[PDB]
Amino acid sequence: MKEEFSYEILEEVAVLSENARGWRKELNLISWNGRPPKFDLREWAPDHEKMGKGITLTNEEFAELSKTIKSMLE
Amino acid sequence: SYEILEEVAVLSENARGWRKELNLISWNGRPPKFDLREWAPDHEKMGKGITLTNEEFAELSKTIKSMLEH
Repeated sequence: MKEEFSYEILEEVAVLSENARGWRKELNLISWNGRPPKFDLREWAPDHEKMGKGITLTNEEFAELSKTIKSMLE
Repeated sequence: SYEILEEVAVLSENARGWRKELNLISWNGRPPKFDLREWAPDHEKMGKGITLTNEEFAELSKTIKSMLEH
């Protein structure tokens, strides 16, 4: 509970923050239910037992986010 | 309630007009935060998205930095 999340999370890419209850805002690469993998930015309970609110990035959005973050860093 | 202080980038585009955008947003007049979210045309309506603190956005930029190489 949930070993389902463990299967869907393909790569844990970044932990952005953690709160006093152990929840973390995370960038992960995720396949929801066998769908094409996507980057996912979202709050997760301590052992990924439950997810909170967040957003998925299609690969086109993630490249645009990435081109932006790069040029916006020199 | 909220104010968009800068529109930093549009990541994606709807057929129905909606865009996924990275913006700087001040909530209730507090210092702005980066915000990744879906917006209807003209920002007429706010959709689903997520706010990032300064520390969260810094870690994200560093991570993305690595994935390039730096």
